Amino acid sequence: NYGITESVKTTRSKIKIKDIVSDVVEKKANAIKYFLEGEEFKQAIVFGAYLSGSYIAYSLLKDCEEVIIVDIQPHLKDILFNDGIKFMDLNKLQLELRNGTSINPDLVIDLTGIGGVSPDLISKFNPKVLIVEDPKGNHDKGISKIDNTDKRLCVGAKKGVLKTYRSSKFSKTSGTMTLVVDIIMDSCREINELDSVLYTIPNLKYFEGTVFHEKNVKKFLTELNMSAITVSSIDHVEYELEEILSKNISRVDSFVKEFDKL
Amino acid sequence: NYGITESVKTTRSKIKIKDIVSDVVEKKANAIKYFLEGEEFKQAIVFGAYLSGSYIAYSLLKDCEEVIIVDIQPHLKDILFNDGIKFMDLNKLQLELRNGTSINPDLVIDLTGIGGVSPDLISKFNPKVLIVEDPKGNHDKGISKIDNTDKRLCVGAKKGVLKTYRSSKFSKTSGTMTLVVDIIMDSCREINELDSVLYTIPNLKYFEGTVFHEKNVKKFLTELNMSAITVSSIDHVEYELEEILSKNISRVDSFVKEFDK
Amino acid sequence: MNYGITESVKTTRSKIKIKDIVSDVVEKKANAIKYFLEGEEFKQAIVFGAYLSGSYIAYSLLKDCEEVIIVDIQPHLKDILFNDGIKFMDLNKLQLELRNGTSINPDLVIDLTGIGGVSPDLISKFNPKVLIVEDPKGNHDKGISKIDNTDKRLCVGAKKGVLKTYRSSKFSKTSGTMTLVVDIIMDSCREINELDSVLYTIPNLKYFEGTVFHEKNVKKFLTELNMSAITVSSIDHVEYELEEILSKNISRVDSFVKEFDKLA
Amino acid sequence: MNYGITESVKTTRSKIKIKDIVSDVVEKKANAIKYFLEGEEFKQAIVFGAYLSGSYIAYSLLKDCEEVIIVDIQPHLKDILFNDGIKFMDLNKLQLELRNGTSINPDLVIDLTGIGGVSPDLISKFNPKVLIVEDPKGNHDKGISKIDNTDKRLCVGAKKGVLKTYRSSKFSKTSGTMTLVVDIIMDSCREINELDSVLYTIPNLKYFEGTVFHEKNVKKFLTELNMSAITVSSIDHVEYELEEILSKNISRVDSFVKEFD
Ligand SMILES: Nc1ncnc2c1ncn2[C@@H]1O[C@H](CSCC[C@H](N)C(=O)O)[C@@H](O)[C@H]1O
Ligand SMILES: Nc1ncnc2c1ncn2[C@@H]1O[C@H](CSCC[C@H](N)C(=O)O)[C@@H](O)[C@H]1O
Ligand SMILES: Nc1ncnc2c1ncn2[C@@H]1O[C@H](CSCC[C@H](N)C(=O)O)[C@@H](O)[C@H]1O
Ligand SMILES: Nc1ncnc2c1ncn2[C@@H]1O[C@H](CSCC[C@H](N)C(=O)O)[C@@H](O)[C@H]1O
Ligand SMILES: Cc1c(O)cc(O)nc1CC(=O)O
Ligand SMILES: Cc1c(O)cc(O)nc1CC(=O)O
Ligand SMILES: O=C(O)C/C=N/C(=O)/C=C/O
Ligand SMILES: [Li+]
Ligand SMILES: [Li+]
Repeated sequence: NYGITESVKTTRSKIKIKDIVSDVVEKKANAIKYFLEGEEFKQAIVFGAYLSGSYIAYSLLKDCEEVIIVDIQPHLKDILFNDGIKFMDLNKLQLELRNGTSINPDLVIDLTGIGGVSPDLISKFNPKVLIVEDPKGNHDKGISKIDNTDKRLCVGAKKGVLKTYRSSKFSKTSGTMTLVVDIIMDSCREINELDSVLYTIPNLKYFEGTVFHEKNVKKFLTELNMSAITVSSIDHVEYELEEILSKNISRVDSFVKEFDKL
Repeated sequence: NYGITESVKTTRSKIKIKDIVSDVVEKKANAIKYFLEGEEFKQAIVFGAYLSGSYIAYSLLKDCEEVIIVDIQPHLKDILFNDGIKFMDLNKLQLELRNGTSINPDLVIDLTGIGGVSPDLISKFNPKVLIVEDPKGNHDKGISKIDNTDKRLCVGAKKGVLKTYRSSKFSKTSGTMTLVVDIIMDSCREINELDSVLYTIPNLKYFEGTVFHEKNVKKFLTELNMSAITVSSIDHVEYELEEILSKNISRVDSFVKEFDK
Repeated sequence: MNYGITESVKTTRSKIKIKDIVSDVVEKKANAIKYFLEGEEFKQAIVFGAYLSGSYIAYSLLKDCEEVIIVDIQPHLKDILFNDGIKFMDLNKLQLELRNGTSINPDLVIDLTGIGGVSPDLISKFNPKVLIVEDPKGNHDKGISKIDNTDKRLCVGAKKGVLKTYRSSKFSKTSGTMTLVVDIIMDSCREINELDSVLYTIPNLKYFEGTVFHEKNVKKFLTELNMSAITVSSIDHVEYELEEILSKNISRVDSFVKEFDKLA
Repeated sequence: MNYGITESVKTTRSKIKIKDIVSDVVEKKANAIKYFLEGEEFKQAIVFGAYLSGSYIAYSLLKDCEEVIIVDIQPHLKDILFNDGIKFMDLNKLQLELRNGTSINPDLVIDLTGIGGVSPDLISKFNPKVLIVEDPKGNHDKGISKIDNTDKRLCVGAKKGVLKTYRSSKFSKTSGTMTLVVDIIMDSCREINELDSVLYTIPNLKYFEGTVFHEKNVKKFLTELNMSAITVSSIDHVEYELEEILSKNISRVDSFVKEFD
């Protein structure tokens, strides 16, 4: 707990990266839960296992008789933590749609965001409820150009767009990873201004690469166990360290906006 | 070079953490070089091997017949990269001073900063030149309270204080590590505002722990070989990434202020 | 460009004036509406909300709209119109002309009033070809989101659009012209202050809104806008970077009308 | 508070006025000098630089100094003295009295003129017990460092001190009262804007310095300082947080005299 000498303290935050991830994904799951108003479903299909998809699918098990996660990456089966959730890779779903009858969801949720599922694939369903996650955060022309959320809202008797922002703060996307990074970065900025702090370390890395380039979910989850922030200071900063992090986590606001249509 | 899909790019900065470290330590070494005005010395003693001390000691070999690094941590002998530099731990030095004649430096440089060498030990020398690195950066009451740089300027015919700041930007200390962290953090914030960037990763960790808690200099040097920043974006940002990092490195200004009398 | 307290320090006032930033923002909003309207011609356009972009937006409609009427709840805002080609009606005069007469039947309705503005009830009294409602929400804020009712105002019109205005890469709480101008200037000041040799950086800001709505003096308000956005104290020349930073922040404003789909 | 454009939006003017922030800052500088002087009494104090902290600092010296004189190169700055117990001299009148008369022989000299101010040559004409020079440098800026000559002004006096003023954890380019007031208000505005329900946040700023030095109108300047520092447009009440944020940023100002050995 000392640094280079006993004159300096090293403090690692109690809040871990996985704790921030958990808070964000829980907010998204609760936003969906609120939108669905306790409606029960026979078959839910959720596109996009990483990063919030896993927990969102878990949260649907109560009111959905069957919950299926679909991901173009077969190795993301490893990111599911409950066995009640069925996993299908995109080729398996598309095959089952073409030469089968078992796929006819009354709830469809697209969490894939930028460069994700095609409106054509969504158009193959006729659910009671369709939710599309809007990957756009605050304004960025380049991201707006590549977004096609509105084109994906092409089926369903009830339609919603899942939005996630940080109150009073700028983030480029609504993605769980983006929000976690931005929470940590903003927290570091304020922590560094605490009296006696020498420097403030965000324990960040390109976690996305661990999942999608190394294709190592186990390692990714281990990486999330790290303290979010490590601080070097002369005086104790334990309590303010957690207070600043928790405050920035609390700014995340997730909600489904109903999209009107007949 | 793609991310989750081919619609998103992943870009790793060409500038590595060690490159930023190198730039900062070079500025400190050059600040000392300028202050010394080409004066030649028989024996230089540098306190504090980590983080700039190693290169600073190297830079003194030209004009100093003997250059000795002293560190309270014996394992920091591993952070010296030239064989021309002699290493002594604090115990070995303090003993050679009491019952020896081999230690009589005409150049003394204290790079230890916060919680470092005592003024009592500095007072045991009588060099031509004394340089003390001021660990204080911009204003912080807690850091000012523990600093005793001025009390260490107690010997030497010529006295100087090595200061390092970032032009127009706030940093809590002049330490190489602090400056590298702050360069990367400020660069990340500006990079994130580039059009089409989704998020911006500073490839940071508690490197100091690797050196002083794990006592693994080799691992530490390996950790520095990492790209400073990794970006997720829709469009190419390769050149802007380097421009922003380079600009923030260039804000570092290191200089020795002469302490009169 | 002059000296400060002594000739060792320079005082630089920006060439860009507050009114120039206002102009650029209101022009972007007007052009967003223009693009949405796709050259359609209209017999009668009614624009709710004269301040701050309404005056110019209404003027920009004159080309394709035979008659353009600005409606504002504040009668003194008649003073904020550019010329006589736009008709001004206070809210009371409109609501009376709606009840007694046939002269009010717009085929284009634009609501620019934003927070606490026109009621969905009043909008529902029209049956235009096109309805545009300005969304006052900027980036995320719970308190502003809670008081906004933009979606409830989109209750008439064969074609419906929502006018949105944000700053690329930067946070603003609303899309209001005033908010955006303030934030442009504030973000510019923070970057200008970091220029080498700057001592301090003054945003030439005040509560301009009060001049319009509390003092009720539009002429004074327009005079207040005819002032350099920023004044800088520095050792060295900063005139060029000063304008470049302001111009860059102005260019981040992005205004567009998002079509609100309604098949029925 | 009052309503804004409609009764759905509120307008809040801060209770803290610009003049209150000025007062707090100049008081901190005066107390820094007070602490440095350790209750020593003086026969004649000369303070160079009436604007902006000089007026109050001179007032604060009346207690322990039999005579207090403010010297300014601008004769109209006699108007910024609020106490008649303080004597005013323009620079010409002083230099003439130094060359011919004998009435000028201060035992306390304080130079508050900072950038482009009094010359070391003029300071060298005195032989006080105590010399204090205000260091105008704030945090690091190369252009400002290059024009500063504070150290060259510390050329007389049995006891020498440098008056420094910084903001804890925050960046300011100078120690000037005006710079600090501006930066306090600007940093407060940034944080206030992030309060829930705030639409926009107005710093009630203008180029006050011009009112004093270009319009040469101290009366108007003092009236200009009698405005709320910040005006906020918001949906919900923010009055409590508005004052707390301003007060917090004021409290970051730290002024102290460093003894020059
Ligand atoms: N066409 C497609 N069909 C199914 N899954 C897809 C897809 N394209 C991408 N995906 C998956 O969807 C995810 C995209 S990343 C989604 C991140 C999410 N918005 C969050 O906040 O966490 C990845 O798991 C990716 O493998
Ligand atoms: N009393 C002492 N004698 C010698 N070395 C000491 C010491 N106290 C601390 N040290 C060493 O001095 C260094 C302190 S860290 C110095 C950081 C430096 N300012 C920079 O910018 O890189 C460490 O290597 C530590 O082990
Ligand atoms: N019910 C109503 N009818 C007509 N005008 C109204 C109104 N309520 C408010 N207004 C007017 O609408 C304007 C609100 S301020 C609108 C700001 C605008 N969004 C911009 O970006 O500039 C004011 O001129 C106000 O007087
Ligand atoms: N050579 C000189 N002799 C006397 N006064 C001078 C001078 N040069 C400048 N001045 C005066 O000194 C002041 C410089 S401004 C000083 C600001 C001060 N540091 C603060 O914190 O408020 C002005 O009043 C100016 O008129
Ligand atoms: C939001 C998002 C996305 O929809 C697609 C992608 O490749 N990356 C991100 C960023 C993130 O995951 O945070
Ligand atoms: C500090 C200072 C100064 O010494 C000289 C000058 O012209 N301007 C300033 C800035 C200020 O007054 O804040
Ligand atoms: O005008 C602004 O920028 C802020 C908003 N003020 C309001 O009262 C209503 C806006 O729609
Ligand atoms: Li020598
Ligand atoms: Li952008």
